[PDB]
Formats: sequence, structure tokens, C-alpha cells
Amino acid sequence: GSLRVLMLPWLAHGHISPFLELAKRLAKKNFHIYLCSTPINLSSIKKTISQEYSLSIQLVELPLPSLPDLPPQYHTTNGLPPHLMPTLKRAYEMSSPTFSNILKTLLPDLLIYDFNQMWAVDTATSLNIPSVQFSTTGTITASFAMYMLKNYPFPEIYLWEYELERMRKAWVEEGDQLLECASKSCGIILIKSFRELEGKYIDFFSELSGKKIVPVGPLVQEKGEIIQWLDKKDKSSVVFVSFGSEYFLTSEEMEEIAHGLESGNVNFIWVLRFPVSVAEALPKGFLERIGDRGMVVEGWAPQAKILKHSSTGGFVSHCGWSSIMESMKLGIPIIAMPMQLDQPFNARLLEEFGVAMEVVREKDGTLRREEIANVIRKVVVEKSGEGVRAKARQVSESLRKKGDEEVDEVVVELLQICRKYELIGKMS
Ligand SMILES: O=c1ccn([C@@H]2O[C@H](COP(=O)(O)OP(=O)(O)O)[C@@H](O)[C@H]2O)c(=O)[nH]1
Repeated sequence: GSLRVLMLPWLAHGHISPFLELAKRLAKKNFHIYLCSTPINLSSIKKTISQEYSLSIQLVELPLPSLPDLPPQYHTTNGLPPHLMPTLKRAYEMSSPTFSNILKTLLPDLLIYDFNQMWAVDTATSLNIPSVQFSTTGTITASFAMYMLKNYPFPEIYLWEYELERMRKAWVEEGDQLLECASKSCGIILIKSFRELEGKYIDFFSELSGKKIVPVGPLVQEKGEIIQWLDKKDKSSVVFVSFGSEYFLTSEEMEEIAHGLESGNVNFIWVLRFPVSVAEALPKGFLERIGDRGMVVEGWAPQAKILKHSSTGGFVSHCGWSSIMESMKLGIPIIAMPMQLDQPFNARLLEEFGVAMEVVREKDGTLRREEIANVIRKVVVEKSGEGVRAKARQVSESLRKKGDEEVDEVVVELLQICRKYELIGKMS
């Protein structure tokens, strides 16, 4: 059994990357994938696609209508000015006629879409093509959203008091669209997760949504200076520090993290991202005292290569979903520093699962250097962290032995959906 699938991620690198990783697993099961996004997004992940997928993954351009304030270079959330987000969402909706013509041209057996393309589902439906939603975050995130929109039985999933305000402002500021998108998913919703981590939240999400929730697994994807420096350090002795691709540290946050890294006296690699100089942003004399014991990287760093390296011993993470799946696959315990959005809940999940220890902030929500240093030391160095180091090792082994069992379940489910949908279509 094989299917020709058109996949439509939301316009963020953080969404197309999981869609691309799912496409690769389906390709290795003899599906043909059309991965459809704006040209500015396709040009980027284009380079990261091995020629092994030359036959099975085809990129399909969906240009948006452009305006002076939103030229094609801004047809993505990556580096987008925040005031332009409603204009980008509107432009995406208005590409619907272009999308219908892609569907008429390719006539795939199936559309896999993301969290808000109501117009895309409707278009496929009018051409008698079924549509299945793929959630690129976990079931804890999805079932919380339903609990918020369709009105919580898990006491380990809670919010610190200083996290309530950011959560309240986010939910008090379209929910109907998000519910409708999920409701129009044909039979199942696919989700980037696995039962050993999220089983009971998966089941809860299934009961709330009225859909079978099908986990697709973790979907994890010449020596540079970073790797050359890592080669010189002891085993499991370096902490990697990165806060994702869409969050910027405040000035206060950046200072305390720098003091915490120096107080912790654990070798580090810290990627620093600034909105559109290094020695100017760090406390006086910081780089001089650190010497060879750490390095600060502006902008971007090879995250998977670093986490894979035998010298790496910990990951200071905002707990974005891709980053925590990668860390779990590669056996690196997490120093959890959730920043925004779904991250507090991911942090609660990873502490409960046993692979993370959280840096808890003060009542006022601010960071302390001594809390950062204490948690880095106990995860990477001290006896207090052996359980977290051991569970990370254990999880990595199991995921490496799991391979692609979840993908076989995904294929079988999608074949059944598409067969039934086609038999009903022959009746017209
Ligand atoms: O310097 C960096 C920062 C991020 N990433 C990658 O960017 C993604 C971050 O995804 P996640 O969902 O963890 O964070 P988000 O960007 O959604 O907040 C992961 O695949 C990381 O490996 C990377 O390769 N290098």
C-alpha cells in the first residue's frame, strides 16, 4: 500500500522541520510526499534534504499575495517583525486559490495539514481528498488547549505562580478555528510523541477531541571549531545552552545566565541570539576569566552534532518540543528553563518523566545565578543528578531500539482512511 500525500506545514521553521521528518519516514515506506510551503521556506530546508529523497519528496511552492509591507522574503515567521503577524496570517489565507490549483494539478490521495489551515481542508474536501491533522507539539499541549477551548486530571501538570500571568494574557487575548481544524481531521490526528512519554495524555486528548490520536514517534533528524573544542574536553562534562529559534533573552536574563555559568564552573557552549556585540552583552571580564572553559556562539550552532558528542553532559533548554525530543534521543539530561508558550508544560512533563531538573525562578519570576549554577552542577556533576543522567541514558537506548514502529501504525491508519474515503466517493 502506498499513498501520494500533500503536506502543508504552518509557515515556521519549527513546523516545517517536523513535517519534513515525518515526510522522510513515510518516504521510506514507499509513500510519495509533496511538501508544500512558501518559496522562502522551501529554499532553506531544500539544502538539508539528502539526495536519498530525490524520488520520494518533492517540494511544491505556495506563493502568497505580496504587499509592500509583506514581500515574499517575509512569507514566513522566521525573522518576521511581530507587528506583521496578522498580515502574514491574512496573506496565507488568501493563497487559498493558489492552493486549490495545486490540489487540482497534483490530485493527491491525502492532505496532511497543521493547526490552522481551515481553507486548505475545505479545498481538499471539495475535491474529495481526505485531510488529517498533524500536531507538531505534544499531547500535553494539545489536550490543555482542548480543555481551554471545549469547556484537568493530572496533578503533576501544574503552573508555578509566576507563570500564570503569561498564560492568562495569551488565552485572554481564533479558538473556534483551532477547534474546527481539529474537528475536521478525518478519523485520526497524528502527533509528534510516543506512548512511553505521554500515553495517558494521548488517551485524554483522544477522549476530548473524539479522534483516535496516533503518535508518530520523536521524529528526530570536516570538523568545525565548536566540535574541535568539544574533542578536547572530558566525557559528559560540557553543558550546551540554547533557548530555541524564536525566543530572545531579556537583558536581565542574559546577565544572570552568564553569572550562573561562571558560578557553576562546568564547561559550556552557549548560543547567544540577538534581534536584528558579544563582549558588550556579557559582564566585564567574563570571556577573559572563562578562557578555554567555555565558548559563546552568536546566532546558530550545530545542535544535533553537539548533543551527539561524547563530551556533552547536559542541555540548558527552553524546552521547545523538537529540542527535548532530540535531547532524549541522544541521551542528554535537561536543565529545564521554560520561557513561554507550551514550555512550562513540557518542563513539568520532563521532570515527571525523570530526564530533566528545572531551574525554578523566584516568586517575582526572575532568575538567580545561584539557582542556575546549582541545577547545572547537580545534573552534570553531582550525585544528586545520577537518576536524571541514568534515565536519559535509558530513554536514548529504547528510542534507538524502537526505530520506526510508530510509523508502521501511521501508514496502516492512513491507508484505511483513504480506502474508506474513496469507496464513499465512488458513490457520487
Ligand atoms: O542554535 C540552534 C538553535 C536551534 N536549533 C534547532 O532548532 C530547533 C528548535 O526547535 P524547538 O521546538 O526545540 O524550539 P522552537 O524553535 O519551536 O522554540 C531544534 O531542531 C534545534 O536542533 C539548532 O539546530 N541550532
